[PDB]
Amino acid sequence: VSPPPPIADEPLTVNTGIYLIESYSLDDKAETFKVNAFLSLSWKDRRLAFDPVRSGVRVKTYEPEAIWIPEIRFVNVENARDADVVDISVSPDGTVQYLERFSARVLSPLDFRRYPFDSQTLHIYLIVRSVDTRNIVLAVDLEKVGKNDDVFLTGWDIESFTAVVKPANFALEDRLESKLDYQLRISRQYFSFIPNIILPMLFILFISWTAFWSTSYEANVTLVVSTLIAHIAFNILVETNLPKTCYMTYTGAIIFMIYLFYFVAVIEVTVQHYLKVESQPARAASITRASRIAFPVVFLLANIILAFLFF
Amino acid sequence: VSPPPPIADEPLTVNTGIYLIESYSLDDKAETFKVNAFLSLSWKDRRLAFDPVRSGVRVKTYEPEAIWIPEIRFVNVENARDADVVDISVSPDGTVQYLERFSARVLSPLDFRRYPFDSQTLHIYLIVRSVDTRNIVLAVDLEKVGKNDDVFLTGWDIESFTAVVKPANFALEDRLESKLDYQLRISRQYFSFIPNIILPMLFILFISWTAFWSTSYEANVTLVVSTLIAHIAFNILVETNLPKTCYMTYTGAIIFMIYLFYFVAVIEVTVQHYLKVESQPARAASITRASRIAFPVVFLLANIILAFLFF
Amino acid sequence: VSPPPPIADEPLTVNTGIYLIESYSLDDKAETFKVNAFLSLSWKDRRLAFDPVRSGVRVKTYEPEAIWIPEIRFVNVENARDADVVDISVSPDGTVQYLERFSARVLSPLDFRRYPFDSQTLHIYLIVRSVDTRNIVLAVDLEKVGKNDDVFLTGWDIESFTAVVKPANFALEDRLESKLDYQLRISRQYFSFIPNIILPMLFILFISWTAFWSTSYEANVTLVVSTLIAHIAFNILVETNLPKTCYMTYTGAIIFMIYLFYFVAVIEVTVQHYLKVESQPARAASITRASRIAFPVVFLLANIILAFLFF
Amino acid sequence: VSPPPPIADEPLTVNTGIYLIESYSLDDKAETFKVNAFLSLSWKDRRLAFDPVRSGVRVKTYEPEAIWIPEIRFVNVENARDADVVDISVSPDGTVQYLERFSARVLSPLDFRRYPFDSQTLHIYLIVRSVDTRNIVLAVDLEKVGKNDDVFLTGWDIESFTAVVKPANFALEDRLESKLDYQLRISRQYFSFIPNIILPMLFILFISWTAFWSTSYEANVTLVVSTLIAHIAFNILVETNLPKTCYMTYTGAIIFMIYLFYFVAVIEVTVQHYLKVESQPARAASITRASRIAFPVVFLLANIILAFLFF
Amino acid sequence: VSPPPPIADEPLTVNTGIYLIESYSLDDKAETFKVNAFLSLSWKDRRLAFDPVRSGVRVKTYEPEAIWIPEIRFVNVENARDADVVDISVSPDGTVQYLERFSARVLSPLDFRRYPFDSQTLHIYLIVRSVDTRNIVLAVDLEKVGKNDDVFLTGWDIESFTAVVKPANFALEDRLESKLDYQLRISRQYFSFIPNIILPMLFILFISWTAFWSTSYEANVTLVVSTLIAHIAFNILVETNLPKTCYMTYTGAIIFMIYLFYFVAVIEVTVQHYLKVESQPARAASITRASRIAFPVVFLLANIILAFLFF
Ligand SMILES: [Cl-]
Ligand SMILES: [Cl-]
Ligand SMILES: [Cl-]
Ligand SMILES: [Cl-]
Ligand SMILES: [Cl-]
Ligand code: NA
Ligand code: NA
Ligand code: NA
Ligand code: NA
Ligand code: NA
Ligand code: NA
Ligand code: NA
Repeated sequence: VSPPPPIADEPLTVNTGIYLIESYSLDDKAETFKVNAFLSLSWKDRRLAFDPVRSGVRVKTYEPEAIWIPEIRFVNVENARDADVVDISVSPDGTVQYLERFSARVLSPLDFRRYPFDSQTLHIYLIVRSVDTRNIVLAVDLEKVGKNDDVFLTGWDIESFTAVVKPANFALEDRLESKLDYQLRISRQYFSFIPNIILPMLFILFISWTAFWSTSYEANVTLVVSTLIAHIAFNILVETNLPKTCYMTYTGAIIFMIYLFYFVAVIEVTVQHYLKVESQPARAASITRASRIAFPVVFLLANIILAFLFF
Repeated sequence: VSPPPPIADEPLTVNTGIYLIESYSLDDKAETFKVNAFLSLSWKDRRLAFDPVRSGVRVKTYEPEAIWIPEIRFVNVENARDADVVDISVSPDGTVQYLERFSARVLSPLDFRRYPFDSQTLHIYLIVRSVDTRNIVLAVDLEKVGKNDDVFLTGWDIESFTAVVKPANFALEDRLESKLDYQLRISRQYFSFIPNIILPMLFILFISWTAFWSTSYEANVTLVVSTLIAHIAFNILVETNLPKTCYMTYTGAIIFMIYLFYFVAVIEVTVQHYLKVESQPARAASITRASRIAFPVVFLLANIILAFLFF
Repeated sequence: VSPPPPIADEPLTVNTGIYLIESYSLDDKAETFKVNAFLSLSWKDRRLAFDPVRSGVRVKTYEPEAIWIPEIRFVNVENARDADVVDISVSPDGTVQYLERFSARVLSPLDFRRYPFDSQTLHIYLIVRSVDTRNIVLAVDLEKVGKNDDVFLTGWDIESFTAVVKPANFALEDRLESKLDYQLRISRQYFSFIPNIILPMLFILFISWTAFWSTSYEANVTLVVSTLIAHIAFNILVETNLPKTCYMTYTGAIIFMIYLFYFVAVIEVTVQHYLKVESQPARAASITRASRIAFPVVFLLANIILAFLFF
Repeated sequence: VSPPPPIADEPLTVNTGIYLIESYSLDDKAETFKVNAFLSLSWKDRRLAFDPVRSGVRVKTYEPEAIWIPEIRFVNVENARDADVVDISVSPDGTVQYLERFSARVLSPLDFRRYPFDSQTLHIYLIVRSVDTRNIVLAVDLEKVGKNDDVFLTGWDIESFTAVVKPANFALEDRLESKLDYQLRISRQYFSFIPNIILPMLFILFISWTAFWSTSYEANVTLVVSTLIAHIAFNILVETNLPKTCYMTYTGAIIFMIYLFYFVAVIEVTVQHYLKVESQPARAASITRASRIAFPVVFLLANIILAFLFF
Repeated sequence: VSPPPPIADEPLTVNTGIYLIESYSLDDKAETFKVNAFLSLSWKDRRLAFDPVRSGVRVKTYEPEAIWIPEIRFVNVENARDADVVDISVSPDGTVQYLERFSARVLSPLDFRRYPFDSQTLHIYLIVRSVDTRNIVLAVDLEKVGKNDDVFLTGWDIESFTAVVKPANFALEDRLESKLDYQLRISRQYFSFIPNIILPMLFILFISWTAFWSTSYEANVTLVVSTLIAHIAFNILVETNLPKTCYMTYTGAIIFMIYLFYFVAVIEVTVQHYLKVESQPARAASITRASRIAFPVVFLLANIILAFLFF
């Protein structure tokens, strides 16, 4: 089978449409997500045109083998899509209406800079290669683009599934290519982030600040160093949530700042002890007393500065 | 092959039935489970009808290729089902009796709010797309819906496998679709949750309350902070047996409240020490003595309040 | 092709045989094990009978497509077996000698109540569905059931591979089914559980009992709480080695009892300190002295009681 | 189908070209990476020549089955590539222009000696085995070798995708083989390595050096041993971000040196205490005072020496 | 197609040869390794013989379907090999020369008794089942057995790839079977085992022995118990690099002996304290002083005894 011939020098328009049935397995670390969906294609092949009153029937059904079908592919997929043709229907004028149901593991990069308040735009790229006999351009049939209401993605709120209607037509290896961008916008849903990660982590930190109300070097060392170990053990515990990145994250900065707060606390505890042993407890008391307000204030300000920087 | 033509205007009824052979691999985190089962379908195609007298035989066996079979699909499956046709049998009147054996990884959302006492309703959705020549509706043959007695799901009690007899008929991408709901009800079975997770966690907490019978700040700091580390280490240990959710869990609330109890204990220990060093051991003793009854009482009440809230 | 017709009303006997070539990947947590084996089937189809004198040859070889072969399936398999036909050989009387080499991931529940001294019985169920024309029953050819001598399963001792010769014939979805039980008996060979899990766990516990020879509350708190953390860290270390169950295990019970021993030790340490501070060191010394023999004795007895209860 | 016959004794030249569409799943531990690309091949088969006047069309399209296509394979791939033919086009002269799209998990060794500043040269080897009738040699069409601009590999910066134009022609199992080297040059991108791994690790080490300003053996033991535990806990935490190698890494040298610094600190702490108890606090103070500058200086120098040795 | 008939009673000799292209994914815990190789087979089929003079050509190429090919299989493979026929050539006398490229995940038991100094012998078993008409025996063509020079196995040194030339002929299920043993000898390469596992582990143990230079029970308890926790944390860290076995290992024995050394140290610390409190510091000092030389000496000898016992 060969592609349909043109009336004049015009290319062939293929009316695409992706309707999401199921979305699942969003791997934050692999930057992949799986999707089960319909793919509807529609073009006009006049060789397939028929008179309805002579044939008796209003639409003819065909097998994929029987007719010319455009080679549509996905750009950002791991392997070839697991597709099964649902129906092929030709109208009297030759307009083919193809429909298939596929499942694919899609690659879309993620932006963890604002985690756990981050919103993502997942992409699904459709592409078609233009043949020698005639050029092929992709079109969006907005009536055939959507998603089922049950469609969920655990820990996320699925906002919208839309398509960039203007295709990116370009040249590649001496032939024309028509690319389409399907966008799945998702915002993070993590209500339990505060009681499960932030709040227990902050308690550990405030426990260490009780050293500003003690004069026992031995107790203070235990307080500041043990809570530092407890902070690490707490991090080995909630590490699954800790977004695995190579740029600085909002959550990533806070964690770093917390390590600095533990270090500075040790300095104070060491200073207070040294001045006390050097028989100058007047300064040792001044510092400890200052630190009682200095540590919470500097922490609150530094978090305001950060929150501002990231949002 | 084309679908059977109607005598009048009536749609084609397909009598469905799923009989579970083997259930397994329930992934609480992925919200998936795997199932091995039979799928029985039945429809009336009068084109295949035959007189038993002249043919000699009462039932004719066919190959899938030889006859028209409806395109039945699962909605909430990860990839296409691994199906193998068992038998196709046409009765004299043309009533086809299809049977296949399939295996599929099903997506059914889970509700961890009441874990480890949670009960789930696993769904299996059957769907058929109506063709242009004829509309197709799904029906349930209750005599062909069930499960083998050996059918197990480790850590769960399989209660019932039933089907919502009324199909959800709706319009999708300009064509009619008949959807069916098969429900697998399972209640959690975790007897060892108390001795393996709750009881050792509570012992750690009670160890921390021995600080209300000590006046040694150095011993108390060790007691309350070490058991806090031990609580985390215990959590990194039973981290597998922890339900991973983005809403608040019963178990998850307890865990949070336990972190608050550790924090408050530190405050008491710090207060008792400060009042003692500030030469006011009369109130330091009062507080420590109150805490001896205050900490267990508030803990018991708060757990009653929580258990009431979730159940 | 259709099944062979009966001389009388008798059903068709298919002589089964599974010979294990390789056993591997026993997943204690998934309750699965993979196997690579031969499957030999033998029946009598008189339509295939031939005179050896006129034909010249004593046995005729056929292609699966060329002749009727019964639809044999496995019950407890994850997906369809990866089978490849080795040889099909028809004797003069019409007796077919089928042989195929397959590999399958089998599901067989495990009993961890007596771990690490547990022995398991892995099952492989063969099933055949009776057709309309004639009923099919499965038989065991003991000469064709066995296992290679190299057959190993790391973590176990392979005792026997036998078959329950009497098939479980029953009715399902209005048709007869003949089921067969193949049993692979394996006993656990973990001979180093003691030096790797039990002995170090016990050392850590005995270290805590040195608190009965000390009067230093501060040292005792460190001793009993640190070894409690060390017990957890040891458990996060050997947790891969330990069993994953939703009932009570022998190992599980001991672990639980050990947590109780840590709690009781804390009570003693707390009591001894309180009586000493309340200026009553006569009873504080009595208790500590009693505990020196009470803790080991109660431990030995309780382990005898438990070992008896489980075995 | 047989290969095209030579005019004279010249071999057949196949013009290769790999254009990367997607690069992903770089497994540092497995030394593998996955890739999704186009493979364009071009050779001359004069048996396929045609007159565009008689044939009507300027280029004929063929099915893989219909014509002779060279058996091109990848050397360093895990399994066979998941290829799908895009287009086969023959010009009147007999020049075949093949194009397929393949996915493949490629094996290229990695050099972690300079991690996290390491750069890699990933290889993709194309090979063709010469047949008996005529020899086959591989050629590079530089116009058909490249990569899409969106092509990413998380935590790395993709520098270049080039091909060694001269094929490595050699003899293997008595026949000629033409091998081609495609090189993907990447350099590590880990900005957050300093705040997430190095800086918190160093804080923990500096905390241990506060023992040079204390005389309390009990506090010093806690300081040096607790930070040693904290160093390990931190390493179990960042364990993921550590290259798992069987030679010495730049990072692996630093980590080792840090363990030596902890050991030496213990010696000092032990020595200072012994001299103090042996009533010689003049030397004990000298050592502690020296260590205040000795430990940071030796650490800075040793890191300079190392950084120089590795880079 | 049927097998070639014999001139006499002689069996058919098939000349085997495996040439390794790629070796990878050696899973120490699963006892498996993946391999990508050529498989060359050669047998004499006189039915395929041809006079060069009449035929015109010296060698005829065939399709697998066109001629009789022996059913060669691998014994110790997980699933069926992913094979693709490269070339089939028939010389004028009838000598078929088959060549295919395959990939297989092989099963080869490993011996971790001498880890990390262990050397392994990986096996690849070729087998052929004798047919009724003619018996089949396997032969080794040493000119066709080898490995590419780039062939690597990370963390191992590939010594040799040879084949046991004498096949193991035996009877299985009433038919003759010819088995061949291909051996891949690999010796471990773990230079960094000393700085990454042994040396930091010994430093922890050495730290514990500083308790023999202290009289502070409180400091000694911290020293011995904390380093015991640090030993565990270190083990949870390097547990990836420790042989995941059953039977006693060289590394396995050392680790155990180290746990005994921690326990004995506690006894000394406890004894020294008890004698001191019981006002007998003459004996308490003697023991501590003896232990200063007793602990290192007994450790050095016990390791000498061990290494002798294992090597
Ligand atoms: Cl695609
Ligand atoms: Cl489906
Ligand atoms: Cl099966
Ligand atoms: Cl390949
Ligand atoms: Cl094989
Ligand atoms: Na298509
Ligand atoms: Na179907
Ligand atoms: Na302590
Ligand atoms: Na079969
Ligand atoms: Na090819
Ligand atoms: Na500690
Ligand atoms: Na073969």
